[PDB]
Amino acid sequence: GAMGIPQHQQKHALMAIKAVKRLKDARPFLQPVDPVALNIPLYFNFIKRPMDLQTIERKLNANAYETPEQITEDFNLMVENSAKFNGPTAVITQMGRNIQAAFEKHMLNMPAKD
Repeated sequence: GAMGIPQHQQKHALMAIKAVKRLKDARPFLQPVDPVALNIPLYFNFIKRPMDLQTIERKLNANAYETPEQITEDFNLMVENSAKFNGPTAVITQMGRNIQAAFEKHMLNMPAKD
């Protein structure tokens, strides 16, 4: 329909995800957490709603976000999941905070809808 964010906003967010993916600090966040391959079997006992950068990109490409703020909601979910599972001051979480700060700066430059 016409309820997903329009192309200019979609493309700006896709650019921001591309940019974040060039940060080496994004490496833990590039793909969904696989608790078997990573041997962290309790992951889904703590994490109800997993999120990662590829999933955000896929949702952008599927025109599934209704507002730019919903993209930020998913990004914050991704990093808060790490804070809960790995810990607020764990290396992975702090790498998440670093990419989150960069993402926020790009999201401040989102073009207006109209």
